[PDB]
Parts: sequence; structure tokens; C-alpha cells
Amino acid sequence: RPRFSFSIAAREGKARTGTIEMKRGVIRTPAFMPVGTAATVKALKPETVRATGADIILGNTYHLMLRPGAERIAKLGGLHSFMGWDRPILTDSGGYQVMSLSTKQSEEGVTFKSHRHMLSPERSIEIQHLLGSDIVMAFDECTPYPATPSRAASSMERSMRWAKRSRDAFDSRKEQAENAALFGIQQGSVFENLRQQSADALAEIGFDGYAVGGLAVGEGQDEMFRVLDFSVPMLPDDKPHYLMGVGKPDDIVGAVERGIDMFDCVLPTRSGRNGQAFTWDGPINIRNARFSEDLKPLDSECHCAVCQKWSRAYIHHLIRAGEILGAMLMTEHNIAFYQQLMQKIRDSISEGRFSQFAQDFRARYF
Amino acid sequence: RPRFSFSIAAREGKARTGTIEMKRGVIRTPAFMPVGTAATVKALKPETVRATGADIILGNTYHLMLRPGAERIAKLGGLHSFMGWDRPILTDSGGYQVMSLSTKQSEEGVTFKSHRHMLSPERSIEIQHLLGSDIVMAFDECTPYPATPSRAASSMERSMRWAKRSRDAFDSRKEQAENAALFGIQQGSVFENLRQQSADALAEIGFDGYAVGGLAVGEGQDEMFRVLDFSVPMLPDDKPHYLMGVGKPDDIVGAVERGIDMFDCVLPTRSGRNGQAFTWDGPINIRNARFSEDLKPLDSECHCAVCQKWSRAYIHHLIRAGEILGAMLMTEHNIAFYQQLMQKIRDSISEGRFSQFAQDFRARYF
Ligand SMILES: Nc1cc(CSc2ncc[nH]2)c2nc(N)[nH]c(=O)c2c1
Ligand SMILES: Nc1cc(CSc2ncc[nH]2)c2nc(N)[nH]c(=O)c2c1
Ligand SMILES: [Zn+2]
Ligand SMILES: [Zn+2]
Repeated sequence: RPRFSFSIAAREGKARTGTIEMKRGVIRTPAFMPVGTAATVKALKPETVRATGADIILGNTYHLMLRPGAERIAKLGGLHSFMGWDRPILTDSGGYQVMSLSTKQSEEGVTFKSHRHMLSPERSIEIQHLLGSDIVMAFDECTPYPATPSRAASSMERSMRWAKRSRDAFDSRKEQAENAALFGIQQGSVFENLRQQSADALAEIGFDGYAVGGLAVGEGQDEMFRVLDFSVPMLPDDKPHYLMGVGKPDDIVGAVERGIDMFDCVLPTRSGRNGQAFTWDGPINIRNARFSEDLKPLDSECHCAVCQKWSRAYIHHLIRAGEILGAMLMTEHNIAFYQQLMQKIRDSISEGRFSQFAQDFRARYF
Repeated sequence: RPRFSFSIAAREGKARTGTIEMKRGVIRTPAFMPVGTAATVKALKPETVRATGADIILGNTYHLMLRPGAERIAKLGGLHSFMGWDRPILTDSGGYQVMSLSTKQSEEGVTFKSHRHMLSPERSIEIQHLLGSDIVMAFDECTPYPATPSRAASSMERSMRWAKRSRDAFDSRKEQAENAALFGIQQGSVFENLRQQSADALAEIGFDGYAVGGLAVGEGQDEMFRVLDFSVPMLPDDKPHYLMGVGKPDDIVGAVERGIDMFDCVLPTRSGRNGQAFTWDGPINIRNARFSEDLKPLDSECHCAVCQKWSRAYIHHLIRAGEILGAMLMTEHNIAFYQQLMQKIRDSISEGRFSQFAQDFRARYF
């Protein structure tokens, strides 16, 4: 396969379905990327992650640079070898968790004290290289919501300067430039003019893919959809569109209807461990006493291994008992559910019936 | 298969190797039974437990009678269906955890307040029936160590009376008597005469198997081996000998050399989650900094899936990071290691070279 090749096979309205070919494998879009925090998709072996249908996973950088360390992982052979996942891995720049998990910001980057460290566009790119990331994210500054036009502009402008620095750092490292891909991140809060300026700056620089950043920060789905309506069309049409940190099932369907090709979210994994299981009839909290003697599987249609073998009653017991198998089962089901959702989305778009699928999905889910 | 059939295929000294045929499957002896607390072998799916080589698992009763409840599990179809393990399951009587996890004792049984409940020989047997246990343990009273001859005798005598009551309760339930097996438990602390009286009482009553109880309570391996030396020969030779709660690798080898056919211990699972991994060169604590960049597998010879795919460095990272996958991997390896040990024991006995294997094992393990 090539270093990077995004091909759109079918479209319906603003929605698209296709593939991203990379050296480590093919990614079917729209795609959902399970999040691996600390070199592991919580409670799941890599083979299980793959079994659910995942083509690519997201690797948390901020966490890895602290422990076990970027240099160490490189010494041990890279993240893929380290955790046992040989397919594509997208790594975030760490420019988000730093300003939320641990700090002094400047035009040069961000220094912080782990929950004494410096992180700049150059170091972020280097860390992603050391990890062996397939899709590298430019180092940006996620703008807090709400944000005044002035602060949003300043932040967006700095992110664009950092986007240029990320680009050059990436290109200056031959091994990385030839084997990995680089995505730029659009900022600008909820303001149309800032989103346009950001989109133009990113396109001027040139990237393999474009992410829509700064959303899913507490603005509400209505507002998020409104911003996506005018923001996604600003990005290059022939490159992947990645909505960072968005994962609620209904959020995903609506985002795809607006042109998004890639997603990532900790919801399926985090919620799974918390007792929330996704079903086509909406999410359910398995801890609820009503499930103590329910012999049905988590979801009546789900084809995952958990729904083929265990009942809601058993998982209910496991979770309330605090058993590790509870987290394992809930997580496998949730991630499988998300992948099945992406497959249904891909299929409906390919068949020109996505709009109908979107409406049917909402009617039953809500 | 028959309800119960123990056949000895080969012997060397006091050691024996053979099979126990039951309706739900065949058990190879000497056998090691992974312990499932709360209807689950911690951090492992049933298929993984089976993949390691386990033929039977032990189900904790005391825990199950409290949550989710014996009646409830029966209503849901039994423990096998509930947790997804269709092979044999041995259940303890609960007469141990009660006097240690939560109490008023009397000749009728034990009443306790969960960490208001009554537990008698009759109820214990009924609970094991409701769970669908294949091998039912008589309800006894584990004698605390150290114990004076008088207290040990009183406890042993009560256990023998309870053994008769367990026998009758079991036989009076047609479904249970025809499909499950019942094991009696020898008590008597470290005293030879009490062990003899207990053995004679149990044989007089008649059981499908005989467990050596009251050991592994803080007496030390030397003392345990001394008691086994004179205690196991007292039990019927043509029935299985089960040493309850003994699991250290070296403990197992020594016990088999003394006539034991069955074992159970939480060590492999509990220790696994704590960072201890068993290897042929002795146990290692994976949390130790010396393993931070060790690319070798947990054990150089182990054929388990964990040692085929992940390094000590990765597991070291997982455990120190508190990741669920760390517990999963450590546990699968430890249980697989134990099963490989049992296989090596079975093979050496069948080939008349167990004594040599025992010596070689000790030399390298220590
Ligand atoms: N919402 C959101 C989420 C993420 C992290 S991806 C992730 N989210 C949750 C887990 N992982 C973002 N990352 C960057 N770099 N920039 C952003 O604007 C941004 C916005
Ligand atoms: N050592 C020991 C362990 C167990 C529990 S089996 C188990 N041990 C640890 C987990 N499961 C025992 N159980 C009974 N009923 N009687 C005994 O004398 C006795 C002695
Ligand atoms: Zn499912
Ligand atoms: Zn192993």
C-alpha cells in the first residue's frame, strides 16, 4: 500500500464513504477509532479490538510521554510492537490533555508539571515519531468554551502558526514524512469567520487530512451541528474530515450527515466500565435493578461475542460486584456496537439510503 | 459419560495420574482448579480459562449465596449457564469463608451477618444444588491453627457429624444424587490420631472423593508435608484426594508426591493482579524497575498466549499504570503456568520419571 491514499467510493448529500490506504492497513470511512489510553484500549486485548471491526485506534500521547515515555517506547520497538497492534494508529498531539490533566503557555509551546515538562510543536511531532504513529496530529491549542471572539481568534491564530511549525518538523524527518501522514486541526470556536480563516490557513499549508477541533467542549449538539454545517464545507473536499472527541451515537450520525469521515471518543470504553451499554433502542445502565434477572443479551440485534454468550443479568451482577470481567464484557460490546453503527452508516451511504437510515436510527434510538 | 468415575492410569510411589469422568466432562489428575469468586475467574473469560488447559473450576459458594443469590442463579438456569462455563464445577460448602469473611456457631450450623444469614449442612447442600454444582463439598468446620488437641477433636467430631448430615441431604435429592458427586472433608488439625478417626468416619459414611482440609492455614510447608505424609494414606486409595486451598507450585509438587490428586488456590489469580508472575526459575514481581525495558516474555518456555505476544516491559507498564489489561495478561499467564505444571506432573508420572521431575523442578525453581 501507499503512504496515504484517501478514496471516496460513494456519496449522499454531504456524507461520504470510502477508504484510507496506509502502509499498515486500510481504514474504512466513516470510521470510529477506539481510544487507547496508556498504550491500551482499556480492558481489551488488541485482537478483541480488531474483532469488533476497528481498523485503527487512537493513541494518547500526553499520557505516553509521561509513562512509559516516548524515548523508552522507541527503544522497545515502537507503540505497535509494544502493545501488540499492527494496524494504523492515530496519535493526538498532546496539546489538549496538557491543558486539562496537569502549566505555562507561550508562543514556543507549553511547559507543565505532570499530575516539569515542556511540549512544543517540534517536540510533539518528535514524540509521535518516536511512538511510530501512522497518522500524526499537528500540535494545536484547543480553545475553551465559551470563548470571546478575541480570545478565539488569538488561539486560532497561534494554532495556525503552530500548524506550520508542525508541518515543517514532520517534513524535515525523512522516515516520518515517507511513512506516516499528518493532519492539520481547524480551530476558531463557534465563529464562522475564524473557522474560514483557519480552514484557509490549513489548506494553504497542506495536510493529508483535516480535523475539526474545538468542539465537543460543552456547546451542546445543536450548536455543534450548527458549527459543522458551515465549517466542514470549508475544508478540502478530497481529504478526510476528522471530528475530534465526538462519539455519542446520534452525534456521529449527524456529523456524518455533515461531511465527517473520522471519529474518536472515550464514551464507549469509559461508559462501558461505568455500566452504560449502547443498544439500538438507546443506552441502558446495566446496574439498574430491573436487569437483575433479565436473560436477554445487552442488545437484541448486536452480533458481538458478548451478546452471543452472556445475559444482562450476568453482566449486571459483574458490574455491581466490581468484577474485571464486567468491564471487559461491557467494553467489548460497546466498541462492537459503535463499529456496527459505522458499518450501517457506510453501507447505507454506499446504497444511497443513508438519510433514511439516519431518520430510522433516531426514531428508534430516542 | 457416567455421573462419576475415577480411574488411575499410572502410579509412581504415592503419586497417581488418571481421570475423573463426569457428565459435564473429563478431569485429568493431578488437576488444578482455578478459583472463580462471584461467578467469574477474575479477569478471564471462560474460554480463556479453558484455553489455559483447565478441566474444572472451583465456584465460591459463600459469595454466591450472598450475591447474586442461590435461588436467583437457579432461576436464571444455574451457574454453568450464568457464567458461561459448561464443564465441571466444584463448589465449596461455604463453611470456611463464613468464619472469616463475615457470626454464631452451633451444632445446627452457623448464622452470620454478611460483610443476617444461617448456614447448615442441609442449606449448604441445597445451595450447591441450586447452583448446579458437579462436585459438592460436605459442610464442615475448618479448624483454626494452631489448635489444642481438645479443640481440634471437638471441631473434627462436629465436622464428621455434619459430614453424615451432608451425605443424607445430598442423597435425599434425587436430581443431585444422580448427576453430581459428593466429597467428604478430613479434619483433625496436625494430629495423627484425629486424622485417622476422621478418615475412618468419612470412609464409613462413603464419599466419591476425599479432601484433606484444615491445612494451608499457617502451619508452614514442612508441617503441611508432615501431616500429609500420614494423612493421605488413611483415605480410600481408589478415590480422588483433594488438598483444599493449596497452590504454591512447590507445594503442589510435594503434595502430589504424597498422594494428592486435586488442588485449588487463589494464588495464581490474586498474585497475578498483584504483580507476581510464576516462571520455571521462580516467581518474579513484574512491577520491579528491572523489567521496565525487558523485552523477554514473562517466562522463557511458557506456551501461553501472553508469552507469545507481549513483553515483560509491556506488562510491567500495564501493572504499574493500574490497567485492566495488566490483570488480564498476568492472570492468564499464571493460570496457564499452573496448568502446564500439572501437565508436566501428569506426563512424568505416566512415564515413571516424576521423582526426577520433582527434583529438577525444585533445583531450578529455587
Ligand atoms: N473535542 C476535542 C478532543 C480532542 C482530543 S481527541 C479525544 N477526545 C477524547 C478522547 N480523545 C482534541 N484534540 C486536539 N488536539 N484539538 C482539539 O481541538 C480537540 C477537541
Ligand atoms: N485451606 C483450606 C481451604 C478451603 C477452601 S478452598 C479455597 N482456598 C482458597 C480459595 N479456595 C477449605 N474449605 C473447607 N470447606 N474446609 C477446609 O478445611 C479448607 C481448608
Ligand atoms: Zn453486543
Ligand atoms: Zn506465559
